[PDB]
Amino acid sequence: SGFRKMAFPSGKVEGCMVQVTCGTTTLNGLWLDDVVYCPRHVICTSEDMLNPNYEDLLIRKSNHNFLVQAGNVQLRVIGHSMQNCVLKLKVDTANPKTPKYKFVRIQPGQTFSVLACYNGSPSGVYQCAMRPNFTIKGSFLNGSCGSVGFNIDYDCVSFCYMHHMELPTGVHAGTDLEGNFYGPFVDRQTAQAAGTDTTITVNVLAWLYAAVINGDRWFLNRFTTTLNDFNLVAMKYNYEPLTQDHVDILGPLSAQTGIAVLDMCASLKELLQNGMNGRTILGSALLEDEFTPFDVVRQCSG
Amino acid sequence: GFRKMAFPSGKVEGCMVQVTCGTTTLNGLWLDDVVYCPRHVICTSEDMLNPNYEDLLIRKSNHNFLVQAGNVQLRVIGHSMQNCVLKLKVDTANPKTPKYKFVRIQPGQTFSVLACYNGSPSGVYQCAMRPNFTIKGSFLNGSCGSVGFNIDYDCVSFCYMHHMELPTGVHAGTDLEGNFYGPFVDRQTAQAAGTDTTITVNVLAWLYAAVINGDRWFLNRFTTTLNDFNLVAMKYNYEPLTQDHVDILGPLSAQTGIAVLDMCASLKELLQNGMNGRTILGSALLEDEFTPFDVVRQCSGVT
Ligand SMILES: *[C@@H](O)[C@H](C[C@@H]1CCNC1=O)NC(=O)[C@H](CC(C)C)NC(=O)OC[C@@H]1CCC(=O)N1C[C@H]1C[C@@H]2C=C[C@H]1C2
Repeated sequence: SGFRKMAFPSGKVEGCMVQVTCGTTTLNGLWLDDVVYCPRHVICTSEDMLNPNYEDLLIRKSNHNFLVQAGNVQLRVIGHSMQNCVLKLKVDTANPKTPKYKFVRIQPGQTFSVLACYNGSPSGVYQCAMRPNFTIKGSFLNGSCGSVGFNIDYDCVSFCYMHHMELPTGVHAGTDLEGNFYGPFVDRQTAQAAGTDTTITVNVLAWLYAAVINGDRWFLNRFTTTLNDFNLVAMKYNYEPLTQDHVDILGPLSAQTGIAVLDMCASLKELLQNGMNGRTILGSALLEDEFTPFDVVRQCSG
Repeated sequence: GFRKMAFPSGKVEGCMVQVTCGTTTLNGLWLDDVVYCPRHVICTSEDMLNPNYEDLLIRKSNHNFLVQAGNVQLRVIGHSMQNCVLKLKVDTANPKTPKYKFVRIQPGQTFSVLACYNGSPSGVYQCAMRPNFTIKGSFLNGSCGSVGFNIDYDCVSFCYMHHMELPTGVHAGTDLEGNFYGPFVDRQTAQAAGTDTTITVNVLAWLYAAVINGDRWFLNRFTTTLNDFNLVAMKYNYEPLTQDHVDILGPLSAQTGIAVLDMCASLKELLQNGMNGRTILGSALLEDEFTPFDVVRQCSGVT
């Protein structure tokens, strides 16, 4: 208790959502400056989807085959190209609502806000974490493809995810805005499975730091560990190994609490090896792994 | 498959402004030519324990209120007070004003909160009005005047404006007519709420959402009467389930083929036996901040 999944305000992204239709297939696109970005599978029929030859499908398309609309207002397409698994449609109008933006490729464990959209119209916004197996636990229905994930820093929207597909287990897979899938997945209506997932250690550590900030610190011990020794133990409990970048992003919380990252790792190691022994942290017997260090600082300090 | 989802916040973002009086800054809501904000913006340290708001406000002038929309100051040309909300008339209409209404929500209903600081939106999340008229929010210093809302088609229904945090860490505020939800008062005192209870109809809605997403370990072959369920519910500090609630749950019952009173028998077993390590939709606790409409709207893709 005290913490909750908080999305970024979605208005700057709402002002970029359009719909893209090829034939009877409509999905969402992202309109930035004079380009619309969308999943390339908009060009597929039902039949093309098992083993689509995207290069051949696209060669048969022309600009005038793409219906791009902001609401019910058509946006004329003046060029088209494919970049990995995304289609880029050049349009004749620069989006007047284009925010300051960048395209970023996030790492597992990072969280982002999803603006779920259908027919170019936003339905809802929620926070997702990229799992270590490169899937997200979204809420996506038919027509949701092309919905995007993003973070906002100062005036700037960092787009990090575009939605493409649902796996058999009900989790979701997609690309960055350069069209490169997160994980090993491909945009084909074939049998694909996510890898066995693991716990996001860096975020559990952030959660333990949050607990300390809130005065809940019974699990702190007098010991430390090396990063390698911790990582070898963590893997035995299906926790992800830490990277150097993870150590770095815990820096601010380590400084705020005075607890060295490797000392907190030793405390987590003891929790893994001994369990909670009927105790709670921040009111729960379960350790949370979907709040990043940035999320904690956002909710603890503003 | 099922997530706590807020409404897209853009229509509300376009209405948020900063309001300053003295050394106090908070947020206001700019609709047409009026800015709505919490009246405690006019209080100082010497006033806040027992503020005679009518007396404090008559001593202020229009120019004591600094309203800023981004990098632009809005000239206040009049002011009035309605319960705990101040209404600052400005000389400029907001062209981003959405179609809107002001509503007062009932306990157990949900809404989205756009948390703002210094007139700038910072985050969006879904909340419920608790049975004890608090909200379990995430609000820091400077968040007052942040609003809660629902969206239907093109129309924003504003239902909450933020005023205060209680010692337990929950939150209290008003509707957009300035009337508090609950027994709280806009004075600088530690205030306790009445005993909270769990929103039973919402727990049932969420158990249906779990079944929809293929989670069904908690179902059983038994049933209960409505009254016998309610006796147990009350014992566990759960709200009573009314026949209207049963009716409201019909579409979810029809979808999953599980009678409402059969789901009540499952919930009764969970209350008496616990979850014993298991989780439902990733949660170790029974979740009560999804309404039946929220579950349906998210299983139907409404925009
Ligand atoms: C907005 O102006 C602000 C929002 C608060 C700030 C912290 N988190 C929020 O959501 N509202 C206030 O500061 C109000 C103003 C009152 C209504 C004139 N007061 C408020 O929220 O007070 C909260 C603090 C912290 C918890 C608590 O019990 N309490 C009350 C004060 C009064 C007594 C002295 C200090 C504590 C106890």
